Amino acid sequence: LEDSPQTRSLLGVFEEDATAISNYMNQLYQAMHRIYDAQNELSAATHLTSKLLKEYEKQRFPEVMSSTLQQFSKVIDELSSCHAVLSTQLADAMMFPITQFKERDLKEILTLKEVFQIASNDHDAAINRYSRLSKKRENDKVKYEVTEDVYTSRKKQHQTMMHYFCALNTLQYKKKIALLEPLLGYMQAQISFFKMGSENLNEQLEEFLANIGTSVQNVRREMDSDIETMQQTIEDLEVASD
Amino acid sequence: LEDSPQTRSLLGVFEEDATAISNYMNQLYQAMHRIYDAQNELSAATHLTSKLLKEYEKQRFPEVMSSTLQQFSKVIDELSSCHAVLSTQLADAMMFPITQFKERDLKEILTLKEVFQIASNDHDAAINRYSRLSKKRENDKVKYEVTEDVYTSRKKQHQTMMHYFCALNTLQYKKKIALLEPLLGYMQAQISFFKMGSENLNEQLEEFLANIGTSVQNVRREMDSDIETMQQTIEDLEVASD
Repeated sequence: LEDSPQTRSLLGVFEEDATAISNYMNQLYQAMHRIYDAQNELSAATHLTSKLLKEYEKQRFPEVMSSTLQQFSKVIDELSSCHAVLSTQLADAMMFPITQFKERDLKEILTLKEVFQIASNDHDAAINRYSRLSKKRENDKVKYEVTEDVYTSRKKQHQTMMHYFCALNTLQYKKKIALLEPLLGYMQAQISFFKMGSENLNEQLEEFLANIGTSVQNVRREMDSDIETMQQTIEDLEVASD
Repeated sequence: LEDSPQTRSLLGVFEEDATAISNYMNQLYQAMHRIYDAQNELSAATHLTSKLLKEYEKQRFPEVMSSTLQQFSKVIDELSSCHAVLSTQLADAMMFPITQFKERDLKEILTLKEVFQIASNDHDAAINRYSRLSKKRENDKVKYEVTEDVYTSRKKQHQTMMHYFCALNTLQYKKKIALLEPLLGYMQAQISFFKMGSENLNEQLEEFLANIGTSVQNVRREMDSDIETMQQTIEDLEVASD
C-alpha cells in the first residue's frame, strides 16, 4: 500500500470481511453459550439428585434400602463432580475466549468504525465550507482558516482511518485464534471428563447394579404373592364385618 | 387382621406412610426431571455446535481452516451422538418409571382415598337418619328402610375401605421398585455413555489437539510480527498523504 486510495479500497474489503466474521462468530458464541448453560444446569441437577438420595434416611416412615441409596448417592456424587469440573473448565477454556472475541474485539471494530465515520463527516464539512467560500470575495483570514481546516480535518480522517485499518488487519488473526482456542478448550475439558468418569464406572459397580436388578425382580415377585394374600384377607373380613 | 377396627387402625398408618412416600418421591421426580431436561438441552446444543462448524465453509469471506473445523465437527458429532443416546435412555429407563409412580400410583391412592371418604360420609348419613327416626312413632316401612340403608351403606364403606387398603399395601412394594428402577436405569445409561465417549477420545485425537495448540501459538506470533509491519506502513502513509 503506497497511498490513501489503495488503502481506503482495501479498508472496505476488510470491513466486509469483518461483517461476515461478526455474523458467524456471533452464531458460534450463541451455540457455545447453550452448551455452557446446559452443562451448568446438568451439574446442579446431578448434585441435587445425589443430595436428595442422602436425605432418604431423614424421611420418617411410620437398613437395606438406606444402604443401597447411600451407595447410589456416592457414585452419583462422583459423577456430579466430573460434571462440575467440566462446567468450570468450559467457562474458562471455551466461554471466555469466544466471549472476549465478541465483547472486546468485535466491539473495538465498531467503535473505531464510527470514530472514522465522524472524522469523515468532519472533513466533508471542511470541503463543503471551502466550496462555499470559493464562491465569494473574501479577505485572507477566512480563506487561510478554511484551507487550514481542510488540511487538519484530512489528517484527522487519515489517522482515524489507519487506527481502524490496523484493528481490521489484526482481526484476521484474532478470528483464527478465537475459533480454535475455544474448540481446543472444549475438547481438552471433555477428554478429562470422560476419562475421569469412565475410570470409576468399574466392574465392582457393574456387580452392584446387577444385584439391584435382582433385588427389583424379587420385590416384584413378593408383591404379586402378597396381593393374593390380601385378596384372601379381604374375603375373610367381608364375612366378619356383617 | 380379623376385624374392621384393627383394619381401619392399620389403614391409617398406611395412609400416613403413603403421605411421606408422596412427598419424597415428588421431590425425586422433580430432581430427576431437571437431569432429564438439562441432558436433552445439552444434546441439542452439542449437535447444533457441530452443525455450525460444518457451515463454516459456506460463509463467504472476501483450505487449512475448513479442514481443521471439519475434524473438530466430526469429533463433536460423535460426542453429540453419545449425548443423544444418553437422552433417549434417560427418558425410557429413568423418567418413565418415576413418572409412572407419581402419575399412576400416587394418583390411584388419592382416588381410592376419596371414594372411601364419600362411602364413609354416606354411611354417616344413614347412621344419622337411623338416629333421627329412632326418636319418633313410625310404621314398619320407613323403619325397615332406614335399618336396611345402614346395612347397605356399611357394606359399601367396608368394600371401598378394602380397595383403598389393598392399594396402600401394594404401595409399599411399588415405592421400593420406583426408587431402585430409575436409579438402575440412570446408572446403566451413564456406563454406556462414558465408555462409548471415552473410547473414541484417543491418542490420535490428542495428537490432533496438540497440533491445534501449536497452530494457535503460531498465529499469535505471526500476528505480533505483522502488527509491527502495519505500524511501519502507517508511518509511511502518513507522510505520503500530505
